[PDB]
Amino acid sequence: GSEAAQLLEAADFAARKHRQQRRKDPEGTPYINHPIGVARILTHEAGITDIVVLQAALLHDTVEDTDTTLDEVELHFGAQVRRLVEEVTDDKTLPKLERKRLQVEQAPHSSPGAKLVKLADKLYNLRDLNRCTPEGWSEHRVQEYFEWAAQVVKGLQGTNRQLEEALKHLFKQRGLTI
Amino acid sequence: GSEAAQLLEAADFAARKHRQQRRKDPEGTPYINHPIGVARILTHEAGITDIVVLQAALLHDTVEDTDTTLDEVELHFGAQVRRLVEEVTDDKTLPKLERKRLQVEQAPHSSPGAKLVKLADKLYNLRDLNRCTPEGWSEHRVQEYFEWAAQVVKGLQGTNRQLEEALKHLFKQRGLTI
Ligand SMILES: [Mn+2]
Ligand SMILES: [Mn+2]
Repeated sequence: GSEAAQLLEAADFAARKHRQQRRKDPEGTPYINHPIGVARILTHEAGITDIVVLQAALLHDTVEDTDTTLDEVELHFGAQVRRLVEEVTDDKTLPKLERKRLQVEQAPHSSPGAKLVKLADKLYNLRDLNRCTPEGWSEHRVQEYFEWAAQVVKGLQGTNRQLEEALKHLFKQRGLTI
Repeated sequence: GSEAAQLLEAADFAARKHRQQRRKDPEGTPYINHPIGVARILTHEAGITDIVVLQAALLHDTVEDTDTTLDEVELHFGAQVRRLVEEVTDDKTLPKLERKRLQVEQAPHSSPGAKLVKLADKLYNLRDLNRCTPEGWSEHRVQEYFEWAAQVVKGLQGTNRQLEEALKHLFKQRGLTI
């Protein structure tokens, strides 16, 4: 009913599903901080106000890494949100390398909404990598992540000038172009 | 900027400040889940849409338990929010028993916004206690909390029918009236 209630519903849902999950930083930061930050990037830097998109950002990793079904997502947020979540859900049954290939291949075919979420997700992760190296990650692994990230972003271009410029800038710092 | 951006700003701010904090439940759930749950109570059950009140709910424990100053809160959310946060910040320099006494005495003198946050905070904590006994907590300590909570809520009455009825019901189950 309310825009405020809608956002809190998604945040709460995500917080509960990710309650046992943590990031790979030395402090093992609560995972929920990530979805929240991704959504925030969209409102503050991308100027996104579409509630459907913001909810998908908050829930973008729920079906992927937690005990959540597509039906459950549609039940609480509608088919529009569920569909976006589908587009941003990696297939965890595939080898890591294969998943990376899929993201690159699927990038251009994503809906505008999914492209926004994918862009914000990448921006949050690159900034986080620049801020702190994940536990057990070599510098080569970080650079590798950026290289792969570039492959994906190139397919998401023409969606949001603010996010793309920010991403392009961070990529340039590591010798990567668009 | 926008209602969406405003909620996410508070959510993000609180998530970062509470990143190292955890609830007292067995699994040690990320503390951020509590403020998110309190604000959600306000939108979903109390029907609150006032962005200022919802932000205060999300930040209700920031100055109290984290490295956050009143000025920092005002800087990011304005004086209105900082004021509400002030009203809901317990003095951690006081012995626990004194803090409990303070909340009881202060209840009736709180502003409408502050009474809403206090009511939602209590409802979340009572439900949580009914759902799971905190680690190292005896059943008598659980009951003690309810008795104390009843004293505080009695002074917050006449603010929101939905929250007050819910609280009244939970209190009655444990032999406590209003
Ligand atoms: Mn993500
Ligand atoms: Mn609280």
